[PDB]
Amino acid sequence: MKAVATSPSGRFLKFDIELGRGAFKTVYKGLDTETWVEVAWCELQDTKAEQQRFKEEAEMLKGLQHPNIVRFYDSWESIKCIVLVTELMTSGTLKTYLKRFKVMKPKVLRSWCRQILKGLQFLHTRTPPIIHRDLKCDNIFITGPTGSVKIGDLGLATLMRTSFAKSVIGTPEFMAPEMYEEHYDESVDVYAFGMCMLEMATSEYPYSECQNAAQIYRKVTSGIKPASFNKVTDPEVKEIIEGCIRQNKSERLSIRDLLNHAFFAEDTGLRVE
Ligand SMILES: Nc1ncnc2c1ncn2[C@@H]1O[C@H](COP(=O)(O)OP(=O)(O)NP(=O)(O)O)[C@@H](O)[C@H]1O
Ligand SMILES: [Mg+2]
Ligand SMILES: [Mg+2]
Repeated sequence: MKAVATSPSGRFLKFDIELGRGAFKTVYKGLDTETWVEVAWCELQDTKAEQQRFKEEAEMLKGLQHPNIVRFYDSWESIKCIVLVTELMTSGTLKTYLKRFKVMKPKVLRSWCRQILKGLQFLHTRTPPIIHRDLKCDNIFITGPTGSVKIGDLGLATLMRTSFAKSVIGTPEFMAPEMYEEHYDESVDVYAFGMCMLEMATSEYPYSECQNAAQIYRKVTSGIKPASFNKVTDPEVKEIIEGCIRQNKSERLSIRDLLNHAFFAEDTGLRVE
């Protein structure tokens, strides 16, 4: 198996083995010549100010270390495309887990949600803060051993140097209504986490009844909840989801409110008043 590309630092190789393909990202099999452990050689679809901004953001993502965040090895612009090297995750995501077991056990849902919340609190407390802008169950990877989860797919993330981000990107099912207004903050990762928790409690894509991305845009910007919202059996999970997907960003719960919620700590014994 001869390698077909090499990272600029000379550390990572690319193999012509496609593992997955999405709307803008193709996952190849890569190798870390320092350790000979395989990595993920991901290739994404690509002014000078944005190019210089890109070099600084990659250097900060390159320095992140947190047990609930996939390691960001390197990234650069190639020849028309953006290469992104991260950990080759091989235990499946929370989407493949939901697509397999259909029902997620309540204790499993809370344990993984708390780790996701700790992963989001890490990005939001960086200097400058980092918005994921693409949180969903397929960007949350199960890690061995002990089955801890890490947030990955930082290809759409931004460092918050100003007060607000503007670019309208992400996955429509998980995008906050103010994202289409080109003026939003880190509250969109809470909104997407509300849809992640909705996906884990219903085991389907939110707004699956919509025909395309425009219908999702029309419903969300009108303050209409997805049809799977009223299918949530656990009232505690339903109220938390409602507290995250609120149409007004200023009314939504915060990460600290979620991390301190009495729901994510009920696995200490019986449910008592
Ligand atoms: N780091 C990774 N390690 C292993 N498999 C991965 C990794 N990242 C993505 N994949 C797989 O590759 C598939 C395609 O990647 P994906 O991230 O869906 O592309 P994308 O749609 O362009 N970006 P996204 O917005 O997250 O869907 C996913 O469904 C995963 O199964
Ligand atoms: Mg995808
Ligand atoms: Mg992904």
